Amino acid sequence: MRDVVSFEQPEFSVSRGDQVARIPVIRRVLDGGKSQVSYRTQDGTAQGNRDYIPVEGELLFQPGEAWKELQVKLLELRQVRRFHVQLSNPKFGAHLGQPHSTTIIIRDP
Repeated sequence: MRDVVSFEQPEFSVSRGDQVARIPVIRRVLDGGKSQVSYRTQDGTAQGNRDYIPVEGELLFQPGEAWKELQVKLLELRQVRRFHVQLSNPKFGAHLGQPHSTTIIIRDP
């Protein structure tokens, strides 16, 4: 498979006070053209509009682009809560690699 798009890791840890989670998405084995995938957040024990600001959209990789950083806003309130981000719907010849979903762990300062 070419143009393989994945999260870099199955888990990321962030502090609740950071204001944003910075989530890396990579594209590997470039064939030379554009790629697109969809992404979306999904609640776990962390909930949209309480713990973080939910977001969904498309990641359009132009030719040569090997990575993106998603920025999901975090909200302030030994607490630990989790939300998820999923990739779906590859287009323009793209494929999903592993891991295609990830978990963002929000911890206290």
